[PDB]
Amino acid sequence: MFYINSKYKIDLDKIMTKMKNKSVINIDDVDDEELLAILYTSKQFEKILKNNEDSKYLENKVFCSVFLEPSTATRCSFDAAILKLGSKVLNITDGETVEDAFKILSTYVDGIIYRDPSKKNVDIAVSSSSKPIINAGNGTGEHPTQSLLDFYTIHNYFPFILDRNINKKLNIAFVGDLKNGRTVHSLSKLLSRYNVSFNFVSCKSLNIPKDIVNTITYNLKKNNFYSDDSIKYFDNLEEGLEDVHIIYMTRINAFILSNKTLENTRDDTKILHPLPRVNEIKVEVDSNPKSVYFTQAENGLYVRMALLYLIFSSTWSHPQFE
Amino acid sequence: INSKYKIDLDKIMTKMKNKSVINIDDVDDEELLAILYTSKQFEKILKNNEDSKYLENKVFCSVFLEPSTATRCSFDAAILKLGSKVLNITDMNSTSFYAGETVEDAFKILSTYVDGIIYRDPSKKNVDIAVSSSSKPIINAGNGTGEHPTQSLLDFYTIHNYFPFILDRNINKKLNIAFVGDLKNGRTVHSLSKLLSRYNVSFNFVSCKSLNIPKDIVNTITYNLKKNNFYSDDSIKYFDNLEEGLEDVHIIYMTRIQKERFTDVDEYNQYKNAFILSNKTLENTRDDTKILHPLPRVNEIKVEVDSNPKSVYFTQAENGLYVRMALLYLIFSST
Amino acid sequence: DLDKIMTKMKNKSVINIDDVDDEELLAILYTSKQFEKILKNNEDSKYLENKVFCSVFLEPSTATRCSFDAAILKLGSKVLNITDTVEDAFKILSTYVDGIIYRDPSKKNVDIAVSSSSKPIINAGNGTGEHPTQSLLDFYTIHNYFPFILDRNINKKLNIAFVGDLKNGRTVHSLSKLLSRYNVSFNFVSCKSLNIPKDIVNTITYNLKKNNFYSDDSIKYFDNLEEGLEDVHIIYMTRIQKERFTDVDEYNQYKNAFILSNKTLENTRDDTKILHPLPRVNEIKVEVDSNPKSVYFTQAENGLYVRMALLYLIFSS
Repeated sequence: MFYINSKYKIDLDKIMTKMKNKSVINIDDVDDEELLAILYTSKQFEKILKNNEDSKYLENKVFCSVFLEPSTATRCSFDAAILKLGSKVLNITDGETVEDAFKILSTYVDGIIYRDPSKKNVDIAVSSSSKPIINAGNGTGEHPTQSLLDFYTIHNYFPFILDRNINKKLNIAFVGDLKNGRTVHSLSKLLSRYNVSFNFVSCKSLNIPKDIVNTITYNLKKNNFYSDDSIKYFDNLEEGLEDVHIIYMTRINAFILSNKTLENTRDDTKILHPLPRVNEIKVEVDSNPKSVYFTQAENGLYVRMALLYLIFSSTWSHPQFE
Repeated sequence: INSKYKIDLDKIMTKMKNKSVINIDDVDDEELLAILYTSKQFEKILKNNEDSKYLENKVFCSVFLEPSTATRCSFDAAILKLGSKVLNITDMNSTSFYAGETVEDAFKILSTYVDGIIYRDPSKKNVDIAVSSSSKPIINAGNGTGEHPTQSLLDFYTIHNYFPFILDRNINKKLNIAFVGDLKNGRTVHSLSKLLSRYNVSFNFVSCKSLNIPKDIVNTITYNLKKNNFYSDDSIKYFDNLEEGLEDVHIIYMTRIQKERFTDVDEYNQYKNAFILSNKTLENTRDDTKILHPLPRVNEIKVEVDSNPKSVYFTQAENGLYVRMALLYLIFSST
Repeated sequence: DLDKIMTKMKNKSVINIDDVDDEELLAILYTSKQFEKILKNNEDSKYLENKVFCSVFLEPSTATRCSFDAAILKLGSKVLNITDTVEDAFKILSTYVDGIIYRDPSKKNVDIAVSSSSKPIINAGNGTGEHPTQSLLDFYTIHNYFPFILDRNINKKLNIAFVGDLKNGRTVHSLSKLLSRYNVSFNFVSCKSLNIPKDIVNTITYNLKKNNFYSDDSIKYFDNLEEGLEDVHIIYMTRIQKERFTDVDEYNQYKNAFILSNKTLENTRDDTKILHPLPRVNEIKVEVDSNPKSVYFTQAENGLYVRMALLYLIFSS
């Protein structure tokens, strides 16, 4: 019965007026209050589904899911969140200019989920749609709903990320393709709002982009959590995994995670991966209790249900007992 | 009542139950008024955020054997907003989906699982085959270069919103329309022409030589104008260009020039830049003229014309939701 | 007793016809008929509301995929659809949904899915030739016209002819297995090197022995329909599968042999019923659709009733 709303002021009626028909393109489109609301509402959706209670808290809405690259987990997670909420979805998986398409699609539906391998088209579609857009994609750019469900996963094991206490600091290692990884970019930016330290593990051409480091550095400094130990760079997993609460692995033989290479990590460390994987994580880590990547994917349902509930409701009633 | 015209909705719904809508001539005058009446009611409902769920727990199969945004997404949305359910086919080859099995077999089977089928196929002929073996009603969402009757109905709803007198068949109140672009392959032009020719309407047909309206559509138009005493030698005029063609028309109907039907890009290129609509080329048009385009569009209409209060093509697209909800409700309700 | 059988069936995967025992078959056929009754009289059919399924189809099987989707929707549930490592794929996919309908031409991928899925899978066709819901609707179609296959009455024997490509005909193998559970005798009609496999005859002989229904008349082999079709309650025809012959010449001197006509039906029983799992390549001439012995489209119809029946039994509560 004690959720984060017994811990922080979460006026869920005010915040939902502010989120009514909000578009979510980038993780900076979600503020402190909006993040609190999503995390609280994600927890309610988790409790409702896990007790097999009625989840149809958004009946009679119609979304269009546009996915112009293969997805699976993310596409099927959104489709599933929509159906569980009692709403319907029509689907595209591939002349017409982007703006015409979103002008027409937005006359037929209440909201659009959009994935495009192009980084720019989502801005175009946001300016021609008469309806709110959720970024599911936008190649190499951002993945805001990934960030939120990663955060929710992290908050579940490490409640103190929310406390903003100078003395309770979360250390996270990102590993793999940091350059192209829109999951790293989104989550970096989000974490850097909190008392967090970052180890970036990769090989030279895949290093974290300069301007992500500038955003992390900016945001850390804004809350007085910036020091010369905030952002360390690493060649290998030996150095890179030491004293991290979180290991976050990414797609792309130089950074393969094994039960051997987890021996010298913290006891309380938790392994994330947005998925899919190839060789980055060996089977045998699935059976290590520090593997939580499958709970993470699961959380994607509660968090995308929450977001959809917060953006498009009170137009049933509420998983806001508020 | 449309203001002056009673529809007995009871009678006409009985007459529409399980009707297939393949060609615009499958729909008569009384049925058209029923469709226009019901369309305005679903419009009023969706615009006042009222309950639209008046055809619940029906199951449609939408079968699209060629690309579509507007048409396939309006139908899906009409189905969902009405409270029914839809399974989708989007194999972008007619020959994938059949793969060896005859059309009559494929529809005899598919028809046993669902209450109605929405059918689009680049082939003209297959829809007739589907219709003769389907055990459930079929709505044609487009049969190649043939026809596109739900485009007709939503066009005419649009035109009637702005020029209510097409319905009067008054000798003194004539609608003039310009059709511009691919008239030979415009399944959209073929359906709306035929339909419009039942009323007091004159036709400007603007195109290049090898895209001119088919001969046999000029026969249907002629016969239908004569039938009602609205035919003269000025009814149907053919035009090189937009100067001559757009003179004194209430409706400018632009079509997409089909790239996807042209063995030579320079054959396509010379013709896709032939009929481009700008605000300049709208300066010498009637104040009350309205622009329609079934969309999508490429070069045909310059972005500047969106901001013109003569442009209604976005309203036309929207109207298709209300008309497809209307057609589905009238054909598929029960008891 | 419905509720004993259900509890045993709740959260059951169905991959192989052998996964369904006699009492499960009884429940499936009793429920399929319940749904047929309901849909035929336009009564409310929404007896499995608010459940979410994923359909993964990794080959063209458009009827089957469409039947399952229609079953899910008519029941009052919702479905999301996938169209073209596997154990990762299914761990994830199965947290999002209540159930999966999987079809894969791979032998190897369906066993893997079942072991990584936290949710029941229903096989909709695979690489091992198993297609249990085809077998169950085939069996329901027979039971419509010959209620007695269930009775295991020594006095009431069903007789079935299987015809065409019995070698590659995976639906035949599956349905044989299921039919040999009962008092049934088998005419296998083909040319030699497209004969019913050795080791299917063997599972049939085993089952008929198990239930005291085997004799020297249990299994006959035939050259031609004249003889093949003599005193049989059921004619099950099959696609001669071009598909499975490298070189189209070997296929052509094998595709023309067994064509069902009204002429070749004159000298069958009055009650005989003609099934085909379809598509068909007019090895059944169109004239036979109008013969009241053709039931292949009612067979396709029954798939709705059987796939609804199954989903209901595996996923209620």
